[PDB]
Amino acid sequence: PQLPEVETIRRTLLPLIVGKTIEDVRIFWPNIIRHPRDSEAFAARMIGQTVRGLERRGKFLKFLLDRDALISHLRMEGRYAVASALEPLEPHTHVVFCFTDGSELRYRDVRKFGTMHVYAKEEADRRPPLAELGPEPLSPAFSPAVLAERAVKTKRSVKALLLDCTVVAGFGNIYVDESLFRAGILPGRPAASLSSKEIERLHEEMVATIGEAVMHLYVYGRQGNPCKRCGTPIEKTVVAGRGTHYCPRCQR
DNA sequence: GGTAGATCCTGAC
DNA sequence: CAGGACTAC
Ligand SMILES: [Zn+2]
Repeated sequence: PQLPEVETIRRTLLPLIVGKTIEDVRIFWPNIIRHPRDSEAFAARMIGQTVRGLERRGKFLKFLLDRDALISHLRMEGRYAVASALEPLEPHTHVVFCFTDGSELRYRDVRKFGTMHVYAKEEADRRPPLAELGPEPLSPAFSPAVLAERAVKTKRSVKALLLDCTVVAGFGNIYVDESLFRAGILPGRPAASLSSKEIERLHEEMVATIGEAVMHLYVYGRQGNPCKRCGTPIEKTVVAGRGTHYCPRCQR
């Protein structure tokens, strides 16, 4: 799920778990647990704590408990569900939080790429994976000025820049490609080659694209098909190790 | 210190 | 072989 989807998850999941107390934590793929490194310590510390809140930073979910915070990233295909402990688990369920009311918060992930970190709440923001996270794309903290500053000081492509979580929080591949198309900028352009006008336009489109989503595609996954603006076949290449889609006429 | 590379997994082609 | 986010040149 991307940022907009994660925000939806945060909004919808909260009322389903708030006020519930953890009685057990069951882990079927320990590698998901990143801190404490020992999955048994992870499980033990959470028992007895009540869920008090749920926040989002970038694509990370932050579960607020009594003492600790649980920081969770779903990556490509991670999913949470709340269901009865009496029913069989769905396939690919790797972590389950059991509540005293007989309900469960279940984490599924066919790819097993998701991660979980638990720290005392006051530490969470100064530890991985939240430390160094850039500003929210929809916040004043993410401005053309901030974007321009990062762009001038790097030799990387503009796409590589936008994918950098330290530059802006949780801007996914799909939104990078879409934003770059809407701003009329080639993904392979050196970040430092962008004019002040192009930086301004890009920031504008980044906010509009992600902002619309939290509330059709031009290029992403449309390779070989006609551009919706000019009819030129959309092309796909690799930039910054990622599938990269663009229109060679609309983008320069 | 900045930046590329290795890292994980597995359904899919 | 793509996908998001610690090690070593
Ligand atoms: Zn076009």
